[PDB]
Amino acid sequence: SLWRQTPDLEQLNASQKNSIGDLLGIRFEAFDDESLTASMPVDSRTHQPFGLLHGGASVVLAESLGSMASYLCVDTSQYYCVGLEVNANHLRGLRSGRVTAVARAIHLGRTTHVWDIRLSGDDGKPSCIARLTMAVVPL
Amino acid sequence: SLWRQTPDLEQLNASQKNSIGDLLGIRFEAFDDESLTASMPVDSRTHQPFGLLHGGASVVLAESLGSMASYLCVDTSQYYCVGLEVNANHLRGLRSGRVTAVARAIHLGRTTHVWDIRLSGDDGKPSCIARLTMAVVPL
Amino acid sequence: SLWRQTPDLEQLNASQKNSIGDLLGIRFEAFDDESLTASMPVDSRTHQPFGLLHGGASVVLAESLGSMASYLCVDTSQYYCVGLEVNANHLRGLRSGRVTAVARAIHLGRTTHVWDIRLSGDDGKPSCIARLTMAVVPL
Amino acid sequence: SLWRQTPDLEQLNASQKNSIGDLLGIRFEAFDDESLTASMPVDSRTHQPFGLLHGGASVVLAESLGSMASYLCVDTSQYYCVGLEVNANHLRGLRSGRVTAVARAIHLGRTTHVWDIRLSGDDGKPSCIARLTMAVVPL
Repeated sequence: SLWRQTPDLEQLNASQKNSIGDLLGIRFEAFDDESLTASMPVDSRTHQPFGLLHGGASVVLAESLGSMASYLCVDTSQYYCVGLEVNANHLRGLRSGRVTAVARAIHLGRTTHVWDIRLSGDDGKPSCIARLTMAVVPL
Repeated sequence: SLWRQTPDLEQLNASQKNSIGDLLGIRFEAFDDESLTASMPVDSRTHQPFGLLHGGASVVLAESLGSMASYLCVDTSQYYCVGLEVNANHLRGLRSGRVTAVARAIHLGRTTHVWDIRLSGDDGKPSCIARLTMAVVPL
Repeated sequence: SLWRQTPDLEQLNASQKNSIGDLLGIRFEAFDDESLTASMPVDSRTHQPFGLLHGGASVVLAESLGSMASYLCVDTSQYYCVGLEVNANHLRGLRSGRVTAVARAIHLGRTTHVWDIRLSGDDGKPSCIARLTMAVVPL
Repeated sequence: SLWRQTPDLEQLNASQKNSIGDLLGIRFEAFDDESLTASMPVDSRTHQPFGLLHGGASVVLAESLGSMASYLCVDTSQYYCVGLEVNANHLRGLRSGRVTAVARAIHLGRTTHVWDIRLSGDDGKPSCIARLTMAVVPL
């Protein structure tokens, strides 16, 4: 419904080769008509120095997810999307397991996209909430 | 002036072992009475899938830098600091070289710290601006 | 369910006397177990100079609504709540009618609250999305 | 220097007639080659119900100031500017006197502008910091 390109999880994951998403173990997990989901491990790759998930790593996940979502929503033969503004509240710390982000659209305009991204640890309790504004730019 | 613990760059860099900062090559570079500076490479470790610096990686740098700055400003025998809210505008893309962040204090309160963090590529032009709110929490 | 103090719309409205909410015609309209709703006129009181709803006025509505929601959730004999951080995306312009905001909780912690606030004009299309962080402060 | 149209404080003030800025007593006060300054009373017009400056009112001031700054920087025969994203940290409460905002440019791009807006009460201590993203839109 939301998507122009039907998401293919294998393809999404493969596109990350040689980029931070691959390095951090970000995995696109699921999608439906209204959302796209990706997860990331909470370990030494994503920890800050006191053994908690680094808040910036949560934002890497959010922006990876939202950027990919935007990519799937535009005519890629005429446009590309880059992040313009991002913000996040850090709600709960995580030490282990994985953190899962779900992206939903707030607004898909001609020049900007705004995504609502909700993160939670394996216990299912909200860990982070982010909002991401993407600029839509002519090729 | 700002600092409680005088920053020692060697020590800052070493504290990152086995955390994302180490993995991404974040390097604490300089400090003075009013600021703390760190840089990060722009390469396959920090790229998004189209060869640009991932916006989330800019935020990892900003939050690494600001969190460390907060750590240096509190009585660590009674308090620790965790990120509470972060936001950033993405101003210009970067493809190579390093991105350098400079953190300056907006407000150091008893329960929150607010940091102004300015990022730029090797050409010196502003690439990202972030603001980070840290919560100050009793041990 | 969310609430400690059961919302009473008359008191909420009456409490705005001699404050900006009264000046701008903010009206608390509705509530349920999970949300609180207020609306505001789009007119000369809330316009910017070009005849569109001022983006700051959208934020006054959001912050009025979320701050009141926080007040209804804390023990007011021991605590009061103040805005700590606010952010908003301006999605669509509005010229007339009313703008309606709905607040839902993202997280009610011991020291901070985070509210999701969605605004729309009379056509029902999203016009602004805000996120508000409140500090919970001992009297 | 920053400016395309040279700021004229009388016109800026006069232009607010029949809009929220006039209602709240926003006064454009000063400018130089790099900044624009406006102030606002802290009184019943701008209070929240507990007698503190409403955090949204701080944002009205910031967005009025930054939007006017954008208008003075674009070619107004081809473009107009609207708020796209705004965020603020509320640093200190204010009860009386005036709050003064100073706007400085972070980035004036072709399609977006980013403004740094610093607010303080009459004691000169930082009371709020805002960042505003404006969209540049063809007429």
